[PDB]
Amino acid sequence: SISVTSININGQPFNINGTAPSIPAGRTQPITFEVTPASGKPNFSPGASYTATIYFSNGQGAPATLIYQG
Amino acid sequence: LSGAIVALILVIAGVIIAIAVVLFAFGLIPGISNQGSIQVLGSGTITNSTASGSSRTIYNITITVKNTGTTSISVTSININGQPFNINGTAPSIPAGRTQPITFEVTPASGKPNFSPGASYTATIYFSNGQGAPATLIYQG
Amino acid sequence: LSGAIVALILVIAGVIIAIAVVLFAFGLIPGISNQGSIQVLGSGTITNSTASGSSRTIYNITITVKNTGTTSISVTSININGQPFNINGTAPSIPAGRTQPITFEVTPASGKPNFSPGASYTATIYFSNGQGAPATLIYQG
Amino acid sequence: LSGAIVALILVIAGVIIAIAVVLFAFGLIPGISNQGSIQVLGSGTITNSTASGSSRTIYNITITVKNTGTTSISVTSININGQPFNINGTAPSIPAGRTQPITFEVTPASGKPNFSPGASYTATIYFSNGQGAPATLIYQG
Amino acid sequence: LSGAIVALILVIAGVIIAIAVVLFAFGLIPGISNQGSIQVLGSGTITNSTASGSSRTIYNITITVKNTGTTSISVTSININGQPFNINGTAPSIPAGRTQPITFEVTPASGKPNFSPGASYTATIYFSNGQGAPATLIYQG
Amino acid sequence: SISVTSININGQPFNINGTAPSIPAGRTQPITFEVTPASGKPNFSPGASYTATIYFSNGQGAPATLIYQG
Amino acid sequence: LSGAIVALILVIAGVIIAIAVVLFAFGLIPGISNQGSIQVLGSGTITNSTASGSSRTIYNITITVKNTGTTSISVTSININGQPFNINGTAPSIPAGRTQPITFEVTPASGKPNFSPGASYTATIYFSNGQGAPATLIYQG
Ligand SMILES: *[C@@H]1O[C@H](CO)[C@@H](O[C@@H]2O[C@H](CO[C@H]3O[C@H](CO)[C@@H](O)[C@H](O)[C@@H]3O)[C@@H](O)[C@H](O)[C@H]2NC(C)=O)[C@H](O)[C@H]1NC(C)=O
Ligand SMILES: *[C@@H]1O[C@H](CO)[C@@H](O[C@@H]2O[C@H](CO[C@H]3O[C@H](CO)[C@@H](O)[C@H](O)[C@@H]3O)[C@@H](O)[C@H](O)[C@H]2NC(C)=O)[C@H](O)[C@H]1NC(C)=O
Ligand SMILES: *[C@@H]1O[C@H](CO)[C@@H](O[C@@H]2O[C@H](CO[C@H]3O[C@H](CO)[C@@H](O)[C@H](O)[C@@H]3O)[C@@H](O)[C@H](O)[C@H]2NC(C)=O)[C@H](O)[C@H]1NC(C)=O
Ligand SMILES: *[C@@H]1O[C@H](CO)[C@@H](O[C@@H]2O[C@H](CO[C@H]3O[C@H](CO)[C@@H](O)[C@H](O)[C@@H]3O)[C@@H](O)[C@H](O)[C@H]2NC(C)=O)[C@H](O)[C@H]1NC(C)=O
Ligand SMILES: *[C@@H]1O[C@H](CO)[C@@H](O[C@@H]2O[C@H](CO[C@H]3O[C@H](CO)[C@@H](O)[C@H](O)[C@@H]3O)[C@@H](O)[C@H](O)[C@H]2NC(C)=O)[C@H](O)[C@H]1NC(C)=O
Ligand SMILES: *[C@@H]1O[C@H](CO)[C@@H](O[C@@H]2O[C@H](CO[C@H]3O[C@H](CO)[C@@H](O)[C@H](O)[C@@H]3O)[C@@H](O)[C@H](O)[C@H]2NC(C)=O)[C@H](O)[C@H]1NC(C)=O
Ligand SMILES: *[C@@H]1O[C@H](CO)[C@@H](O[C@@H]2O[C@H](CO[C@H]3O[C@H](CO)[C@@H](O)[C@H](O)[C@@H]3O)[C@@H](O)[C@H](O)[C@H]2NC(C)=O)[C@H](O)[C@H]1NC(C)=O
Ligand SMILES: *[C@@H]1O[C@H](CO)[C@@H](O[C@@H]2O[C@H](CO[C@H]3O[C@H](CO)[C@@H](O)[C@H](O)[C@@H]3O)[C@@H](O)[C@H](O)[C@H]2NC(C)=O)[C@H](O)[C@H]1NC(C)=O
Ligand SMILES: *[C@@H]1O[C@H](CO)[C@@H](O[C@@H]2O[C@H](CO[C@H]3O[C@H](CO)[C@@H](O)[C@H](O)[C@@H]3O)[C@@H](O)[C@H](O)[C@H]2NC(C)=O)[C@H](O)[C@H]1NC(C)=O
Ligand SMILES: *[C@@H]1O[C@H](CO)[C@@H](O[C@@H]2O[C@H](CO[C@H]3O[C@H](CO)[C@@H](O)[C@H](O)[C@@H]3O)[C@@H](O)[C@H](O)[C@H]2NC(C)=O)[C@H](O)[C@H]1NC(C)=O
Ligand SMILES: *[C@@H]1O[C@H](CO)[C@@H](O[C@@H]2O[C@H](CO[C@H]3O[C@H](CO)[C@@H](O)[C@H](O)[C@@H]3O)[C@@H](O)[C@H](O)[C@H]2NC(C)=O)[C@H](O)[C@H]1NC(C)=O
Ligand SMILES: *[C@@H]1O[C@H](CO)[C@@H](O[C@@H]2O[C@H](CO[C@H]3O[C@H](CO)[C@@H](O)[C@H](O)[C@@H]3O)[C@@H](O)[C@H](O)[C@H]2NC(C)=O)[C@H](O)[C@H]1NC(C)=O
Ligand SMILES: *[C@@H]1O[C@H](CO)[C@@H](O[C@@H]2O[C@H](CO[C@H]3O[C@H](CO)[C@@H](O)[C@H](O)[C@@H]3O)[C@@H](O)[C@H](O)[C@H]2NC(C)=O)[C@H](O)[C@H]1NC(C)=O
Ligand SMILES: *[C@@H]1O[C@H](CO)[C@@H](O[C@@H]2O[C@H](CO[C@H]3O[C@H](CO)[C@@H](O)[C@H](O)[C@@H]3O)[C@@H](O)[C@H](O)[C@H]2NC(C)=O)[C@H](O)[C@H]1NC(C)=O
Ligand SMILES: *[C@@H]1O[C@H](CO)[C@@H](O[C@@H]2O[C@H](CO[C@H]3O[C@H](CO)[C@@H](O)[C@H](O)[C@@H]3O)[C@@H](O)[C@H](O)[C@H]2NC(C)=O)[C@H](O)[C@H]1NC(C)=O
Ligand SMILES: *[C@@H]1O[C@H](CO)[C@@H](O[C@@H]2O[C@H](CO[C@H]3O[C@H](CO)[C@@H](O)[C@H](O)[C@@H]3O)[C@@H](O)[C@H](O)[C@H]2NC(C)=O)[C@H](O)[C@H]1NC(C)=O
Repeated sequence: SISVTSININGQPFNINGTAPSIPAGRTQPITFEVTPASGKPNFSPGASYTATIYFSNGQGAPATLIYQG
Repeated sequence: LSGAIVALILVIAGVIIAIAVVLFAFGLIPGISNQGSIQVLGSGTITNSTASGSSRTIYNITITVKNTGTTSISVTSININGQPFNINGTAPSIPAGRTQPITFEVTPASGKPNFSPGASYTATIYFSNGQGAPATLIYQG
Repeated sequence: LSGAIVALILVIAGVIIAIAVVLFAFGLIPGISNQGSIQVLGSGTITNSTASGSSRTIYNITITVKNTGTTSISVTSININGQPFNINGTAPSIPAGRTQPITFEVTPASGKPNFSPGASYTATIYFSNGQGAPATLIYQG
Repeated sequence: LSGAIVALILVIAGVIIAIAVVLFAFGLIPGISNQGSIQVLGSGTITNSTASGSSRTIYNITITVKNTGTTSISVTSININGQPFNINGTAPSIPAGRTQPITFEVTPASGKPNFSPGASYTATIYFSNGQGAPATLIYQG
Repeated sequence: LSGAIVALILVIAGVIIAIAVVLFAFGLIPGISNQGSIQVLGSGTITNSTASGSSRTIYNITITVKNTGTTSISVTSININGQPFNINGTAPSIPAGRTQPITFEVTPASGKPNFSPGASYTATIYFSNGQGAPATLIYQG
Repeated sequence: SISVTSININGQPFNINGTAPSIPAGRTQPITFEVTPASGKPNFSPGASYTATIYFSNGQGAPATLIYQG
Repeated sequence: LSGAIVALILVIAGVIIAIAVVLFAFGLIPGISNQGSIQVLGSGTITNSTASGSSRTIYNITITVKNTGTTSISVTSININGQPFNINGTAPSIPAGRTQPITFEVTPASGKPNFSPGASYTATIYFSNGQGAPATLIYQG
């Protein structure tokens, strides 16, 4: 089982609010988690797509695309 | 001994980063769709809207916009006749799935325009989804 | 004497561990390099499945799909017109080497869509491979 | 004895440096995003801005720029028609998340341009995030 | 001594595995790069095949088709006037290098068409290649 | 002289039916051998490309593309 | 004792070889540009050049060619309107940096073509770069 530890979105660092989700071994899931900007504030536009990097307890990170819904 | 142990770490890391980059390339694809959400319907109008003797020329751009996307989208800039214009006050937005006459105030950023009553100007309107749309605007006076 | 016998042990052990890591690198190749994919053929269709004033809107999605791999693979998500959708019920599994029209039901994950009868929407279907395919779906009504 | 003790140190150091390099490769990834922050909207304008009889030709470049990034970004250079230009005074900056008509003074670094009234010049604008953007500029006189 | 012999093994094994991947890349070329296609020549025709008040409407489709590839290829779907149709019975297979009038029967997949005698409909035929061809069909009655 | 010891097609294990084919020293040649799926039931499609990794008596594995004909 | 000295030499040599490989990667770039040294510009002409009812029809291929490379470059082969053709004489060659008319005699490689006065035919001329340039020849004879 491995958990998220940080996310960076559109270049900006974010902190996970509350307990970070843990993903069980061998499993596919939609995870959901809350985040706050670490410093500054973002300028997300409805329907725009942002490159993000999620970092896991492995130290491994994954590039991702997130679409801002509103 | 060291070299083989190092090569093993870098092989496994190579597989992990390569797969993550391939998944990212598949993961981009949904974002591309939204670049086409807006289209501009018919001729719009430009109208001189400033008060008498005011320091700033301010015009009024009315256009029908259609939003085929799943999110609200806003006008971010307009280029008229080759001139960039600044958008005054709050940008207008068009709701998801709707078609509406949209109205906004603009002021010229380069020089001053010399619009002629009943003359037809090609604009390009730019929207918050990162899209440009060609438009025709008729100056009303 | 000692230094030379130890140097020889570490030469021999170096050969052994280096060859073990080289054989491991050859052993990765089958897992990382499976060719072939789910291919999506022609346009699909979206149809309103929602009935009897139900609280959740459900859509049929029908599309022709060709599995060119050697294993059965299933749909896992679809994104349509930028919006994410969940598969309702059990997702369809496409047998190895086979071409089929698949049909599956979907609900919007959040918000709601604004499909127009006869309009064409870009969609991305994601399979159990993590591979996705861009597709065009025409909304039927 | 010595050889085995040395090999042990170099094995453990090998693991540590290899892991640190793998973590660095994952740690680079957020920096790549920022290379796409800017885009240039519509035609800009060039205007001759120098005073009568002055030794230096100085032009005025007005363009709409959109910053989708999370930080302020500034214009660092412009190349017009294939000529490099120097940027005079302070570089302009566009705030995080905003779309603005941006204006700056430039002077030619190679030879002199011979801009023609109403003629259209392809430029490339370069920004402090390390990004180039193609632009069209119309010379106003 | 050990470190250098291990470095040399990993140089040699690196050459071997790199050349193996380069030879694999050359080995992909024939499968990914088959030239030539089904070409659709002139207009086709749609004719009402439905008889005796049958519950399902069936249409003849006749069109001239030229296979410029080296393998026999079959139709798999047609879309006409935006609407999907299923091939009834066994789909026709077009021999390599050959020009033929093919004829096949089709039924609407969902809904029903509104063909007008003498009107021309844009259609897309999809072949076993996954390749499709736009076509014009004239409805005969 | 070096022989095919095992083959994996598109990630799946496969068994050489007959005796193993063997290629003499210094030779370049066509090599042909009969093979069966080791587990399950694959289904190849005409003109589609499948990777095979062929493993030789060196322990060496070579990736190859096979195009299905049948 | 030796293991550390060997590790140091291979660390230092690793830096040298990695930098050398990076420099080699750039050093290819001016080289590969020569792949596009030739431009064929304007319309060319093709003219009957044979005499006295001789057994070979021979033609006049005149084109204007610009060589941007640092070596003299020659016509290796020509294909006219899809058909193979053989240069009768020795190949024409265009010096480095020159723009000039180039003229050469050519014969059909197979069959018997028949050009019509004032009609336009494509030729692709293949140069000693392996580069092919399409050109239009107008027939004169
Ligand atoms: C970040 O994580 C906190 C837990 O790590 C979480 O605390 C919990 O808060 C909920 C209720 O929170 C509501 O009210 C607060 C004001 O008190 C708002 O800031 C917040 O946004 C919510 O509207 C409470 O039921 C629960 O017991 C708390 N848990 C713990 C362990 O303290 C924060 O709420 C969360 N921050 C946000 C903004 O959601
Ligand atoms: C997400 O929701 C937040 C709460 O509604 C909102 O923050 C509030 O924003 C207003 C002013 O910010 C303006 O700019 C943002 C740009 O994203 C607009 O979305 C928003 O409509 C306003 O025009 C501020 O006065 C108020 O104090 C904020 N409240 C909080 C909770 O901080 C965010 O703006 C909104 N979007 C983003 C990208 O975070
Ligand atoms: C920019 O032009 C807009 C288009 O006319 C306008 O907003 C619109 O308002 C009109 C109605 O305007 C009349 O009626 C109001 C009373 O309801 C009076 O205040 C005013 O004097 C008018 O003659 C409406 O029909 C239209 O739909 C609105 N906009 C849209 C969505 O098209 C603005 O007033 C104008 N602004 C300036 C400063 O010129
Ligand atoms: C928008 O309306 C303004 C008045 O509501 C008007 O200002 C007046 O301008 C006139 C003269 O207009 C000419 O000269 C100006 C420069 O002075 C040009 O920009 C303009 O295109 C005309 O060629 C002036 O006599 C008067 O004092 C101004 N004020 C009032 C109360 O009348 C703007 O000129 C007008 N702009 C456009 C484009 O029509
Ligand atoms: C480079 O061009 C700029 C674009 O015009 C300009 O800055 C802009 O200033 C204009 C307003 O200029 C007029 O009004 C001021 C009085 O407010 C007078 O000083 C001047 O004589 C003008 O006719 C403004 O509309 C525009 O938004 C500004 N820039 C932007 C962000 O677009 C500079 O003045 C000019 N510099 C030179 C040396 O040419
Ligand atoms: C989406 O695909 C479903 C199968 O995956 C399909 O279910 C089948 O429904 C048919 C009957 O469907 C008719 O009636 C419904 C209303 O009940 C209409 O919405 C529909 O358009 C048809 O007119 C039934 O015979 C069959 O046994 C069902 N099979 C399964 C596996 O459920 C849905 O009908 C289909 N939805 C639409 C709108 O086509
Ligand atoms: C698919 O069918 C759904 C069931 O009939 C329908 O949802 C119902 O819609 C009405 C009002 O939504 C309106 O807007 C949609 C736009 O798509 C129109 O198609 C529809 O005619 C109405 O004008 C709502 O009152 C009712 O509660 C909904 N019922 C459910 C099951 O949610 C959808 O609207 C329809 N289309 C789409 C795109 O999902
Ligand atoms: C989403 O998938 C569910 C299975 O994963 C499926 O449950 C099955 O439902 C059918 C009958 O469903 C009808 O009635 C319900 C209300 O109870 C409606 O919401 C629904 O739309 C249908 O009209 C039942 O025969 C079957 O046993 C259920 N299977 C299981 C495993 O529970 C849901 O119906 C499906 N949602 C929709 C909207 O189709
Ligand atoms: C920008 O404006 C300057 C004046 O504000 C102008 O300087 C004048 O130039 C004219 C003649 O211009 C021609 O010749 C010059 C070389 O002398 C060329 O660079 C230019 O493109 C024209 O072909 C001269 O008679 C006069 O004395 C100068 N000064 C004034 C006060 O008029 C610049 O030439 C002008 N640059 C451009 C590109 O328009
Ligand atoms: C190599 O090209 C350089 C680029 O032009 C040039 O240095 C530049 O000098 C120009 C200005 O040159 C003009 O003005 C000076 C008077 O100030 C005259 O001496 C001369 O005749 C010119 O027409 C300057 O704009 C530019 O910024 C300088 N260089 C840079 C940093 O771009 C050199 O003169 C030239 N050298 C040779 C031998 O060709
Ligand atoms: C669509 O193509 C069919 C062949 O793929 C063809 O079947 C042949 O039919 C002919 C006789 O057709 C005549 O009679 C039917 C009514 O029975 C009319 O609909 C039709 O227009 C003709 O007047 C028969 O001799 C032949 O053996 C059949 N061959 C096969 C392979 O079935 C259909 O007739 C054709 N439909 C139409 C409307 O032309
Ligand atoms: C769609 O394809 C079927 C074969 O895939 C074909 O079945 C054949 O049918 C013919 C005779 O069909 C006639 O009668 C049926 C009613 O039984 C009508 O629906 C049909 O339109 C024809 O008038 C038969 O000789 C042959 O043996 C069948 N072949 C097989 C393999 O079953 C269907 O007829 C065909 N549908 C239509 C509408 O033509
Ligand atoms: C799978 O491998 C077997 C050995 O590697 C091979 O055995 C050889 O068989 C041939 C003759 O086989 C025929 O008869 C058998 C029944 O006994 C059939 O199953 C088969 O299809 C053939 O028709 C024999 O001459 C030879 O000596 C055998 N070799 C050895 C080493 O014993 C099988 O033939 C092979 N399977 C197939 C289907 O070829
Ligand atoms: C697939 O491989 C089978 C053996 O690996 C082979 O069966 C053996 O067939 C040969 C017949 O000799 C011919 O083999 C093929 C065509 O059959 C040609 O490439 C070749 O030049 C010869 O003409 C037979 O002698 C032998 O006993 C069979 N079995 C063994 C154990 O050797 C199949 O023929 C082959 N099929 C295809 C389509 O390639
Ligand atoms: C086709 O190419 C030949 C070499 O590229 C070229 O040979 C040259 O010939 C000229 C003189 O040729 C005359 O005489 C011959 C008979 O021997 C006739 O066929 C021809 O039409 C001319 O009348 C000679 O000076 C030169 O040295 C030769 N070059 C070489 C490299 O040997 C042929 O002339 C050419 N065909 C034609 C029709 O010109
Ligand atoms: C077609 O090209 C032939 C050679 O490629 C050429 O024959 C050679 O002719 C020249 C004569 O010199 C003249 O060439 C043409 C007109 O004849 C003019 O463009 C050019 O300016 C010269 O006036 C002769 O010296 C030479 O020996 C011939 N052969 C070779 C191998 O060079 C034809 O003249 C030419 N025909 C046409 C109509 O362009």
